[PDB]
Amino acid sequence: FASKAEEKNYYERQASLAEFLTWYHQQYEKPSLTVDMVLLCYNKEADQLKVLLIQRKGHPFRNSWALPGGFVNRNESTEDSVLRETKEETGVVISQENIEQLHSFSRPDRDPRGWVVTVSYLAFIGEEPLIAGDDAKEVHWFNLERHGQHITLSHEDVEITLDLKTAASLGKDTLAFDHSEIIIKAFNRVVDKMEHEPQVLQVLGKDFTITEARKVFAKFLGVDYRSIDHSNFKKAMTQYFEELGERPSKIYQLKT
Amino acid sequence: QFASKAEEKNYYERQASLAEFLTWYHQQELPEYEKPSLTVDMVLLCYNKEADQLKVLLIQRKGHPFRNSWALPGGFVNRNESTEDSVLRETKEETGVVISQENIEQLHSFSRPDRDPRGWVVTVSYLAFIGEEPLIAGDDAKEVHWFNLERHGQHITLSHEDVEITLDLKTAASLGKDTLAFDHSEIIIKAFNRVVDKMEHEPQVLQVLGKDFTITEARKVFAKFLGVDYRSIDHSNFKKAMTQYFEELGEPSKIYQLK
Repeated sequence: FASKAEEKNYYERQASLAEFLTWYHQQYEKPSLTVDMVLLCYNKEADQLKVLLIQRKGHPFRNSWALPGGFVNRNESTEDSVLRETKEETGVVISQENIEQLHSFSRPDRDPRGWVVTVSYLAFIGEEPLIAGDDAKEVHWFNLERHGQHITLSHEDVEITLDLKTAASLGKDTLAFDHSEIIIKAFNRVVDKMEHEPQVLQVLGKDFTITEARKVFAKFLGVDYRSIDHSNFKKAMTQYFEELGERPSKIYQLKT
Repeated sequence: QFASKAEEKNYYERQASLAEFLTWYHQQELPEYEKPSLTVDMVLLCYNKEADQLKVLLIQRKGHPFRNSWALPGGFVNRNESTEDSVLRETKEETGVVISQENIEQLHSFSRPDRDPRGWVVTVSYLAFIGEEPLIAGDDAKEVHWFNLERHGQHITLSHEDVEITLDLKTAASLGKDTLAFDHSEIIIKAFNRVVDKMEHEPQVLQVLGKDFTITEARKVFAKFLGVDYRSIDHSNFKKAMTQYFEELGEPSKIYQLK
């Protein structure tokens, strides 16, 4: 060959596949590839919808809260990495039945250290898992609630407020990277899906009563659960449930 | 000054401003690890009214991997570009079609570790509903065509001339003469099922109808995705269930746009 491409043209257009791949491997820039997870649980005893956050110790975004997540390994899909990273983080075994790919975040400077693309996922964890204390990391299941077009993620005196329409983060307590966009994407995804695909009810664990399911919907709607008519709820939603069994209240499971 | 490597790095992470963090950070010898190539692929759907034909744009690849196979248009994202920017640039370079950001939606990212014979390659796919534009091949496309797309039960067929690609809507199994490059059969099935899943409560797909439409046209689009005769979708029940997403004006039947 007389130069660079060339060369490029012969291997792509005339050579055999094997011959192409050999030349290809012997030699565009590449991003770091990660996953981030909006892990949702429900605490039946507090009647609280919760989402996991970890404070960064830790420039960039020192003292901002971040979603859990991590690097995708070469031999796994991002779905595989979510199952692995969630187990590492929380100790809970989920399957892909428990996750939903949300959106890929790729603003070239989203991480100012270098080129990092993330594939974000919602995952429904069941009951709130315990965290054994560790001063090396600030990690809590934050209460999640909604008022009108805003959501609040709180833990003690930490209060994070997000606009569901703009993704704007409104208080002194902040989220890292583009995690506020990820979190509202996840919230709005559940809101727009749940009436006709209530996967979100897996936050109730292995079974649920209709009233429990109504409480979950109320949290995402930003209303008092007493204001959701129980009967019209039951009627609309029961085509998605399978009766398990049970003074004793009737229990259900999602069908699939 | 420092002392140890450990002391230096947490002074910059934990004490320094962001500013100095970031000035210090970019001058460091960063440990190396494997990274994927990042690509984008685009599912362009239109609808011909006279023909009652859903169509999907495919290109015939001129270079390896999958030389001469039909494929979605797509390509490598550059470091200084979001995937959104990149898919719009690749679609234009490869097909001649100009779409705006507001008119694409991200569909799904495919990351199966062996989906590309080049090695670790991850794709962010996109979906858009557009007119049946004139097409011009870019250099890497031997041909570019609007393929006829038809649903038959749980299968869809993409056809152009003697090319025939038939996909199973539940397994992405490929039953036809021709086989899509890469994992593009999975991507087309994902796009097709996403529209079926969304159109009843978010009818963005009616964009293929071009800014105004009757209830009969909307029914005909819905039936092409459902794989039924439009006449089996009651006009009066459809008018009532869907109007909430509609506008427009009149008229000796009514014209609507999406709102």
